[PDB]
Amino acid sequence: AVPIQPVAGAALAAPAAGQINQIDPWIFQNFVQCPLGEFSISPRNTPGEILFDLALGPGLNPYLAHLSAMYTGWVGNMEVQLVLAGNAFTAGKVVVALVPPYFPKGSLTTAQITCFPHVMCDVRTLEPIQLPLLDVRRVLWHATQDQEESMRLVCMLYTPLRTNSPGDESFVVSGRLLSKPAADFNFVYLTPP
Amino acid sequence: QDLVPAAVEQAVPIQPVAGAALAAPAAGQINQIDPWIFQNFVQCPLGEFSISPRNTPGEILFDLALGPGLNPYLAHLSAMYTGWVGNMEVQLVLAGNAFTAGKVVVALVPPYFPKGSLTTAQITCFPHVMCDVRTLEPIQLPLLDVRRVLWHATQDQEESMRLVCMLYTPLRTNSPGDESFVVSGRLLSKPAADFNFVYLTPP
Amino acid sequence: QDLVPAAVEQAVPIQPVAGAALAAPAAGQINQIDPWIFQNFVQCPLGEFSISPRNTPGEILFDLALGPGLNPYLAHLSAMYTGWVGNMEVQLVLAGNAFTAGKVVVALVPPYFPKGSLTTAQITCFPHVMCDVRTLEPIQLPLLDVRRVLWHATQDQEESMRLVCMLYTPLRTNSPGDESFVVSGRLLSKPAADFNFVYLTPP
Amino acid sequence: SGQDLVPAAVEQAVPIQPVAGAALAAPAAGQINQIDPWIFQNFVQCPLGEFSISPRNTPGEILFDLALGPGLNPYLAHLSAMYTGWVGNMEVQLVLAGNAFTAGKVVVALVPPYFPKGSLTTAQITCFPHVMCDVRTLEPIQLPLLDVRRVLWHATQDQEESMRLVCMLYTPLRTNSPGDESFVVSGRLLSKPAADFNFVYLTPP
Repeated sequence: AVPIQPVAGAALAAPAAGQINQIDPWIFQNFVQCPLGEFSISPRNTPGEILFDLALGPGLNPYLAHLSAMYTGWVGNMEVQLVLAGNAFTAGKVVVALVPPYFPKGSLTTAQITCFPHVMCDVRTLEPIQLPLLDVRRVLWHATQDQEESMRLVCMLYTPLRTNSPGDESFVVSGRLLSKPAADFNFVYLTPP
Repeated sequence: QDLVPAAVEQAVPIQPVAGAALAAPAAGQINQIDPWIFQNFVQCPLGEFSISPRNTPGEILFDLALGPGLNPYLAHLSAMYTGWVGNMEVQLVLAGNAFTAGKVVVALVPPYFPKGSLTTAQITCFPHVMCDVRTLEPIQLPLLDVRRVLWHATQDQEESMRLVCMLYTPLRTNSPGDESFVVSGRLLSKPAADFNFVYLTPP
Repeated sequence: QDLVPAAVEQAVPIQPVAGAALAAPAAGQINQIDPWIFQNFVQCPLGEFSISPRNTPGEILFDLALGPGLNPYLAHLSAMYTGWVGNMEVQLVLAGNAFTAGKVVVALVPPYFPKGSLTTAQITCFPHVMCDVRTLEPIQLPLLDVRRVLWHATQDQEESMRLVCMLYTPLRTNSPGDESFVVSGRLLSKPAADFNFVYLTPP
Repeated sequence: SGQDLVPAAVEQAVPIQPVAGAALAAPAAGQINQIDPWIFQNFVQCPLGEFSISPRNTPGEILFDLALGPGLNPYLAHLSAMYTGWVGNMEVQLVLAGNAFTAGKVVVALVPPYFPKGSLTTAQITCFPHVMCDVRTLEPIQLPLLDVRRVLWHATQDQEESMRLVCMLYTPLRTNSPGDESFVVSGRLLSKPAADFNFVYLTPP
């Protein structure tokens, strides 16, 4: 339950696009790993470390990035899930925020990361955490051969890791980020690659 | 038999512009503002200018831009939200004596208009208001939200409805007159009922 | 197609404030006053001021306070009663010629506002009225009874709705002009229909 | 995800009856003022909502003390620059998610106005409506902070006597770990306005 309205996908681009092209239905059935969507927490990290930050688009997917070479545009939401590898004796919390597609850049403290629509997940949670990546925008559709500003997913260390370690290693907790297109991801126009 | 009457004197006609109706299926949120900010004309952050008797007709006295920056209340709220879309309502006061003769014109220049140099002949071809310098009651105008995008980001480089004010006729006084007689002018503004921010962020 | 009109010129909007409706279950009595005191604007005990051509913009010309002390009739009645609660209605006249150019602003400053120093930029952010110095017909304002307590005691140290008047633009005359040309101003006031005293005591 | 913790931080009864918020201050204010409705949705961290509990702390150590007002919210502290007045209750979470080896208990009290500030011994903090909570509770302990008062509203001039919220360390923090390490629990504090929070009068920021 994150406080955001649903945002229209292909329902807004359709009157203006010339085609609206579907994706293989076997692509929505798999979670693939996002580039740079990996991190690790060591008990040496102080709260406030940006563990990752990555933007919405077709570059979050090995298949979508390859298919965007034929098409002119794209609209749609994505669907990301987060896996963490930690046992039952760890302690520490991570906040995942949904940064609007502006609000450019700076140092984000923990007092500020909780002011976005966010999910505050612990570190000893078993099941992968699901959340959406919404396509907030000011234009009707985006262009595949032009990287413009889109909504970003940001990860922050909210409460620091408190665990043990025999003598080695420092027992880092690893974290990975997987994604797949939501129901209303679409391309726009068939062009030659 | 149909009648003469001369008095019309105001009321630029407008066609209503869609506010968050266009933006809703695309913005993540659409945030209302306090309903009493719509009730008061308060002075812009940059709402000061003066007309000296030595200005030639055609010189642009001031030029604002439709945004959340023409209102002290909206400029304080805009720190939290990442966007805005809506209309404004502007009101200008001119403090002139009963011996200063002149007229200014206030026009609504669209976005994407070639940002060149406007003459006195072209200024009167936009939706405008003519107001002399002697008048006592403030005049006011609507500032609509003509735009090609759904909503605006709070980064003032983007083009929007500008508000230009030129000197239509030269400011001459029949008396000998000291040249240190500038005519003061102030700008005030409040959001029309179709204004709202977009997305909650930290300030 | 929707219309331009420029003329609004007055009428600060108000939300009605509860008079003795809040106070009744706590005051021992609630005393009406003569119904004809509501009919006449009469001059305050401290309703005199003047604007000299040598004052800079921002200087506070006068500052009254919502109470039974802005009315000669109420100030005579207040000797018998120990309290009051209600709204007022103020009317200011400015005796200016047709050659003096300037504008004053009249704002309604709430209680518990930090009693510092108000600029010309912050004065226009309270519910206000702009009035030039040449105008002939008197302007009037409502003075509401914003308060944290149920009723007020007739001991003027307590904070209530103040009424500030600043010089928005500097008073300049196009003619050479004698500096002994102060512009006179008077204040008048009468209780709005929601005023009444509280408890009968000896005068 | 081990469940040998104490997730028993369910809604407890605090001996206090509901309190009027903006309903009383409506006919004495001067205008209609409502605040954004998305502010009421998410819990965000207070401007002073971080603390820590070290095992070198003795029972009686005040972890935090804060008065009810707009200073408990980054969104409300920014809006409170334009207004002179506020009424209403607020809701606070308490994120004490210590390790599976710690031990200890804090007690959050609800101190009324006009109580003498300062010492507030540990024998006299259970005399108030209190919540006694462990340091291992997973789910964030929610609890209301109400606007008990004797005026119609509070000015945004912090000198008003408002209801406080004291967090004593009732018992000392200990660790049962097999060797050399005593974990320090880092507590956070989130808050959001209740359904009856409202500001009073518009003034320049």
